[PDB]
Amino acid sequence: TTHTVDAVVIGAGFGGIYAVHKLHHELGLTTVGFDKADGPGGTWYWNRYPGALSDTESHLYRFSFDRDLLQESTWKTTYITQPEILEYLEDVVDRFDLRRHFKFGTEVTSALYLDDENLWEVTTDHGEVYRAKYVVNAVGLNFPNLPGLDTFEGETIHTAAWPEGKSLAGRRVGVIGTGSTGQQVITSLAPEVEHLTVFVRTPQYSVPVGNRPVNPEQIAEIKADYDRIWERAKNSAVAFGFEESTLPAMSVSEEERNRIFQEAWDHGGGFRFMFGTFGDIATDEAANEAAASFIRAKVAEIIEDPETARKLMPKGLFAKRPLCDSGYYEVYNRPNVEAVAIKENPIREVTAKGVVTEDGVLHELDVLVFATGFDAVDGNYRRIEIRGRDGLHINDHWDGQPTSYLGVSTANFPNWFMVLGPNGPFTNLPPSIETQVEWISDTIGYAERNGVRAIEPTPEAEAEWTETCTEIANATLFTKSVLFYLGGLRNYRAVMAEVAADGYRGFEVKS
Ligand SMILES: Cc1cc2nc3c(=O)[nH]c(=O)nc-3n(C[C@H](O)[C@H](O)[C@H](O)COP(=O)(O)OP(=O)(O)OC[C@H]3O[C@@H](n4cnc5c(N)ncnc54)[C@H](O)[C@@H]3O)c2cc1C
Ligand SMILES: NC(=O)c1ccc[n+]([C@@H]2O[C@H](COP(=O)([O-])OP(=O)(O)OC[C@H]3O[C@@H](n4cnc5c(N)ncnc54)[C@H](OP(=O)(O)O)[C@@H]3O)[C@@H](O)[C@H]2O)c1
Repeated sequence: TTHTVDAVVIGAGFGGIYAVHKLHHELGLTTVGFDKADGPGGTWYWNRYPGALSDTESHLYRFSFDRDLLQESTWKTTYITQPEILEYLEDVVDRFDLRRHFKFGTEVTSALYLDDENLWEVTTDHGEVYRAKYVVNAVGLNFPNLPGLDTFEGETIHTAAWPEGKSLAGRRVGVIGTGSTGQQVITSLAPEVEHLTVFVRTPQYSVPVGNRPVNPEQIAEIKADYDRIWERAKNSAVAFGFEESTLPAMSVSEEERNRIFQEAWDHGGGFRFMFGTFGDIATDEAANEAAASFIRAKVAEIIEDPETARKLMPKGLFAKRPLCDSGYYEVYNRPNVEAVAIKENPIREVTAKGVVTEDGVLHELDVLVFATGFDAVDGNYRRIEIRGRDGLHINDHWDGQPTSYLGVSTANFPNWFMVLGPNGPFTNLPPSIETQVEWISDTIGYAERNGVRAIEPTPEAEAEWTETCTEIANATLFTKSVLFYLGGLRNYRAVMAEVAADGYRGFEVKS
């Protein structure tokens, strides 16, 4: 059974929800949405592990496009939890009636271009087939081979498939992984579990998030100033709601530096620490080191036991998405929390009763939690039968690193777009999702008005875009993995407006 539509939107997180709203309400296109999830919410649908929390502040982790909605939504704390965000995204879907454009619990399994007809032939896992003029892919994004893993008699849980309402209260838990998800899950588990063992491979740099109850209504004061808030964020590099400093770290005294660091520490927020204090933490070695040493002193001060402190001490460049936490380091002071540094004491095997390390101790567990991420990020592209012009498979097109033109498109796949594809901005992401979806929507409307049959980037333009992302990246310390565009949102937005205004420079446009 075969349906013919104007647009397919794959995914129902922030990106897919807005794409469907744009393509249907603005453009008047027959548009169908899909998601494996049973509901909208995307990453916030799947991720229900304890202590799930935004690193963007509450008032800015949301859409900006609707003024009334912005005046309507509420929240409890300065930062927003998974249940609050998910119910927000459910409210967005209800607000604009997008529910009836979505097929939930429905996986897209093939998207094939039809060269002679100029259409995409897209099929689900219930064998329905959609013939579409445009595809918008807002698809978003790992089990450590551990010997004897399935010998384990307790529960094994990955962070990304946390069984609904499962509590670990009163259990013996092991946590493997100390990324953003690891730290949250660890801070949240420490108070409730009978015992907790963390297996840390790379300890990370992390600052206080400063997640505070919000004042009766000084939600009101932000709501009264929302147009300015969003205009500023749109006109900044990372759109996290503070002035991004230009002040070189090493051009003030030791005591001013410490003072400025301390005030960011106490206010909290990860990007604020990296980009709100000074302007060169990411591009100058001594500045980076200075921010690095500050955090390490914090760690040395907070963790009382010298040996525990040592295992948790972050080292090297403070040059990965700045982490922020709700008392992560302090957790290691509790008598039922234990850290194992697996670089120096590797995991030997898992057995019925728990994890055995190379020192030959059995860490008896009831539950093993993997906060170990997913294998790949481009996997929602690589796992689908996606074929563009001349039957060229996406995996063969991206025979190396995945590429894009402008973060939203790629050679050989006409009328096929990406929300947060490779080589795109690195930012508080909803305002970048909006930028991309707005532009993709503008583009699709343009094609409709102008009897365009196919639009796709040139290999030159795409390759020039990669060179552009690689130049900007090489100026930063984040080099020394995937290539973001690191010019910031303002720059990115100008790049996008310019391309559209200059009549889609870099794109081949068949009519
Ligand atoms: C715990 C956590 C906290 C985060 N907090 C922040 C934050 O504070 N600030 C920030 O800027 N970013 C944050 N992020 C990143 C987050 O990914 C983005 O902010 C944004 O929510 C992603 O939206 P999305 O629409 O691009 O992708 P997603 O939300 O991942 O949605 C993609 C959808 O694609 C679906 N899908 C994939 N393939 C198929 C297919 N073949 N068929 C059907 N459906 C498919 C998936 O099921 C998923 O529902 C966080 C991420 C995590 C994991
Ligand atoms: N969308 C994008 O463009 C983009 C770009 C970059 C990153 N991301 C990531 O998406 C992630 C969400 O997932 P997450 O935080 O749960 O995972 P994560 O950031 O990949 O971190 C996984 C943690 O588990 C550890 N780990 C991984 N494999 C291990 C193993 N085999 N044995 C022991 N430890 C292991 C890692 O340690 P090590 O540090 O030693 O490996 C790390 O501490 C974000 O954290 C974000 O960084 C997205």
